[PDB]
Amino acid sequence: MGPGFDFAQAIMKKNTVIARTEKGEFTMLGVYDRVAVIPTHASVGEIIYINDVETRVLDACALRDLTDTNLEITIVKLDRNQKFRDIRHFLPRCEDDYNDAVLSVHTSKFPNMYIPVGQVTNYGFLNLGGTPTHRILMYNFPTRAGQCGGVVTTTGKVIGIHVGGNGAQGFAAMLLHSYFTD
Ligand SMILES: CCn1cnc2ccccc21
Repeated sequence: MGPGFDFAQAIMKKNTVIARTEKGEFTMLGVYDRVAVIPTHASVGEIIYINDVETRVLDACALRDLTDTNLEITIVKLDRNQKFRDIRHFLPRCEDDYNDAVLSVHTSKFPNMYIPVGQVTNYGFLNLGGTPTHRILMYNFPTRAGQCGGVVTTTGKVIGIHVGGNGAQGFAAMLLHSYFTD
């Protein structure tokens, strides 16, 4: 509907796949080469379904900060025959607050979904499902089951992936450029 939705659509149309694990279907952001991200609660194993195709997982790393606190991001390298467009130049270098973000989801349940979530706070610590978690972004939108893995964007920046909610607020794990240095 406007330039925020334009950037979000451009990311969804080229840099997402539908990932399926034993814990559900997730929006999955491809970052570069065969490297993608998903929430750690997806419990990625040795095999994952990508757009309903059986795909070997070459590597999976559940990230934690240097305090050994959960970040809720898992970086997955996929045994796929095709590379993602490299979007690492759209990743923030530092922790930050943002204005006027969009949360975008693409699954069997929620195809072509875009949500203007407004202001995003650097919330920091969250007890996420009983797990102490750091680097959490917060937005005041009542997000629902099915939106985990959704991409959080502003114009020109890919800032996080949706990992949970409390019925009134939604929470995303930050994406930082330093997670994807090769
Ligand atoms: C409570 C707002 N909300 C959140 N996720 C949705 C999906 C469909 C319709 C409404 C939705």
